[PDB]
Amino acid sequence: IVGGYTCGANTVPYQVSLNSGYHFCGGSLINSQWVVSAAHCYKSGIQVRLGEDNINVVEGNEQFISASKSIVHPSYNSNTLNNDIMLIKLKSAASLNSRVASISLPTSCASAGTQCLISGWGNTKSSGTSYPDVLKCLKAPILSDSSCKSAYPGQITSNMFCAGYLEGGKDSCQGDSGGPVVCSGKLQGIVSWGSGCAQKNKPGVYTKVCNYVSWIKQTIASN
Ligand SMILES: *[O-]C1=C(C2=[C][C]=[C][C]=[C]2)[C]=[C][C]=C1C1=NC2=[C]C(C([N])=[N+])=[C][C]=C2[N]1
Ligand SMILES: [Ca+2]
Repeated sequence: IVGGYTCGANTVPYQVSLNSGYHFCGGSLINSQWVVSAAHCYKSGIQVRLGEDNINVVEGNEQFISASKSIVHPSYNSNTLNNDIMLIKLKSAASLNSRVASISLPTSCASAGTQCLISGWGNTKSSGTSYPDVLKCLKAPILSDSSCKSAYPGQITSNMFCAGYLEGGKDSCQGDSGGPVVCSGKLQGIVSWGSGCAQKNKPGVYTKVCNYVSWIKQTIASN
């Protein structure tokens, strides 16, 4: 997260770190046995780490569970990152409490202007690589569709939205992909891509979760 602040230990209890010897993406807990992340964060050997804050120290509250299966959206396009969503099922269920809780899926899409919280252990520099130890947060709004499309002509589909600041300075960055964008207590986005981090007029693009709720629901119901 570039230009964000330290969330404070376990203040984002639905945030998960996907680990394969190190942290490579974030994700969101939506129920006791399922996480939602981004399709390009797919790999085998994923351990989902819950109740974290410093990802390099065991501080207590952590639950480490292995993924039983990951489901990449079938129409995921790696060249356009259209449909960049993935569901990970956990081997056993997580123990929910005040430090590990899930987040509700939206019933309606959010409107431009809506302010949301984006979190993650990603890079904090736009020009360089500095990965933090504890979780970072950034409050950013959803932009209108015309600004998004005017920033990324020909690269935004209806399953994507831009959120951020056009003046630059604040944005999600690498290490944040897969993580959440929660607005009014509903998961409205997943960190998907961007051009650099915190650059001027190049806001971050997020996968539009309101467009996948029936799919998340039906897939989870059948697996
Ligand atoms: O996410 C990502 C990755 C990556 C590839 C494959 C698996 C896991 C991660 C590699 C490089 C960069 C990124 C990435 N860049 C980026 C930029 C923004 C932004 N500027 N808003 C958000 C999220 C990411 N991820
Ligand atoms: Ca830790």
